[PDB]
Amino acid sequence: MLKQVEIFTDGSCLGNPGPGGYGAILRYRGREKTFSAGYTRTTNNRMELMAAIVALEALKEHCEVILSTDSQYVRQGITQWIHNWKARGWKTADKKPVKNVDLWQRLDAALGQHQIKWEWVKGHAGHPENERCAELARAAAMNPTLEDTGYQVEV
Ligand SMILES: [Mn+2]
Repeated sequence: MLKQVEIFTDGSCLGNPGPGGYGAILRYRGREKTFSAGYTRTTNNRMELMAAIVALEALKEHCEVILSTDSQYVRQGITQWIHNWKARGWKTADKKPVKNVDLWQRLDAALGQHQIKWEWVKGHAGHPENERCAELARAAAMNPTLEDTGYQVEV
């Protein structure tokens, strides 16, 4: 509905897989809600999905949200894969579970509850908020306190 909100999100990881973190800022009429956490072993992709997911789920009513992120991964999937998955039953052409299906589905459910406008940022053109989120993410990744139970260990 109405009620405007601005969300900034970033994800960080030290390896692949390695300790990682996310950072997100929920802003409404000047007020800011900050989010972040570190995980002992995760991926950059998953943190980037986790940042968007946490912020959105923090919303308790239909909102017009402008989602700002530097993630190429999140971008490709919102504009290139999400549609095919939905029509293919969250399965890859050759019928087979997509990577991070747990987070993509949960993020898609998150997006459904609001009218979203994506603001993709490239290189040095992101706002000051996109960098606070990066500091939060990198800080969390250096002091992880949680396990990413949904990550299928690939190594
Ligand atoms: Mn980043």
